[PDB]
Amino acid sequence: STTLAIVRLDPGLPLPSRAHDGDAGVDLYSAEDVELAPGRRALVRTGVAVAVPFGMVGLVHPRSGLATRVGLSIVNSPGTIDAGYRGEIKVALINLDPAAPIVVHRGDRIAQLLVQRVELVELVEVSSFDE
Amino acid sequence: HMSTTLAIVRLDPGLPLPSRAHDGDAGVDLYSAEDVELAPGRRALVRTGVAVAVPFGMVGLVHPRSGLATRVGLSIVNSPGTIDAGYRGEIKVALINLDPAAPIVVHRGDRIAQLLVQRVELVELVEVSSFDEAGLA
Amino acid sequence: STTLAIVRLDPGLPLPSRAHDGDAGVDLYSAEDVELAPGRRALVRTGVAVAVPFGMVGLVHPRSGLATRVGLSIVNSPGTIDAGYRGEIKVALINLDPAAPIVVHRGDRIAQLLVQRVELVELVEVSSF
Ligand SMILES: O=c1ccn([C@H]2CC(O)[C@@H](COP(=O)(O)OP(=O)(O)OP(=O)(O)O)O2)c(=O)[nH]1
Ligand SMILES: O=c1ccn([C@H]2CC(O)[C@@H](COP(=O)(O)OP(=O)(O)OP(=O)(O)O)O2)c(=O)[nH]1
Ligand SMILES: O=c1ccn([C@H]2CC(O)[C@@H](COP(=O)(O)OP(=O)(O)OP(=O)(O)O)O2)c(=O)[nH]1
Ligand SMILES: [Cr+3]
Ligand SMILES: [Cr+3]
Ligand SMILES: [Cr+3]
Repeated sequence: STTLAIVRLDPGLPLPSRAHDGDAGVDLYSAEDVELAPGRRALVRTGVAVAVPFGMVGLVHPRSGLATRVGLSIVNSPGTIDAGYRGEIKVALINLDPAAPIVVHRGDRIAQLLVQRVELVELVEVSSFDE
Repeated sequence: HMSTTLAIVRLDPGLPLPSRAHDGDAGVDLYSAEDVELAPGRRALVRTGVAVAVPFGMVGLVHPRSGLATRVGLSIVNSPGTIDAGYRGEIKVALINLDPAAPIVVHRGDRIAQLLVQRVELVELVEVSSFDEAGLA
Repeated sequence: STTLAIVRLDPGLPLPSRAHDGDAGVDLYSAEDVELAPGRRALVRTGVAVAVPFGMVGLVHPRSGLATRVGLSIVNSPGTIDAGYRGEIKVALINLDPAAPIVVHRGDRIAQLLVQRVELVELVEVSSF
């Protein structure tokens, strides 16, 4: 029941929002219009930056509707947004369809952002495991 | 440690009930209610014959099965599939054959993916003019 | 503060480490050299095995740099490391670029590992919703 500081690098876009209570993420908009040819990819700017709390992590997930209907996916899915990252959030989209192209319009919801805690583990090297 | 329960409805009473192979196993395997064949590069939305009630504050995640991933190149377009807490519909998996030549034959009753459940920070967005001005440089 | 036991099966690679305080994961290296032609995949060794605490889960995430740059992805992303597992972590790399083959050399960072709690939920069958 955390707050996430967000800066709208592109004031021309709506502020990402949680569709329904409980909804895992908030949809991210595309700041640009782009066409992905079958098999081709693209790094798309979302017009936003966020400040994920220390001990937490941002996760860029693909939208299931578009995923099925047009084969639109994310190459590095899940996208990993570190707590210290202050740059702009970009989504590496890819058209996984075999023959049809994917049209992306400035203003479309091209991904969803989730926020979860993360175990900042201290790795301790051992000679072997206990059995 | 001691968690909660997850209410599950077998929409298709012909498939087994998903379960946790081992105690510490992150998730439970989901079965395919249908027979499907994925030609190379082709995809499909396959039904799992189940619906769930992910508790408020938690999310359901649909991950691929490493085995089939390596052996035949089976993947899931929207991995990780996000199952929202308020969703009460049937879980479906967007299976895709990432292999270059060999089709992939899916049989009703096969384990096609696994489902994990985690808590999820239901963050409240707070727009700020800039990180510097907000003291977040 | 949670600690993660880890064995460098291949003593010739650096121990995986967290780039910055706050960074979600730690980059896992490649223990071998591999070239993936377009559309081709390969299960790569990392030269390490870990011991995910009971109640937690490991997760293998692709690195965004290479994904955008050369189209390098992970077939089963996110890779699930169960608490029970004690074998070598292997990554299922795949070349999603149309024409350019991908070259990986021993010592490269091919993936990042995350650890998170997981709800070991108890399934209960019910009649309806
Ligand atoms: O592997 C999946 C992913 C999603 N769903 C369902 C359940 C759920 O929460 C809803 C929507 O998924 P999502 O929010 O990812 O995709 P969307 O394209 O953004 O659609 P929606 O507009 O309904 O939010 O779709 C599944 O059955 N299986
Ligand atoms: O979909 C994404 C993925 C990552 N990032 C940013 C935020 C963040 O945490 C940082 C690095 O992501 P990552 O660790 O995946 O890529 P990398 O290639 O491993 O590089 P690095 O950690 O070296 O900066 O890059 C995005 O804006 N969008
Ligand atoms: O990116 C990955 C994913 C899995 N593994 C290993 C570790 C681990 O837990 C085991 C396989 O568990 P998993 O649920 O992924 O595979 P499965 O296909 O569902 O099969 P099962 O539990 O029968 O093995 O494989 C990796 O090394 N890398
Ligand atoms: Cr939604
Ligand atoms: Cr398993
Ligand atoms: Cr990093």
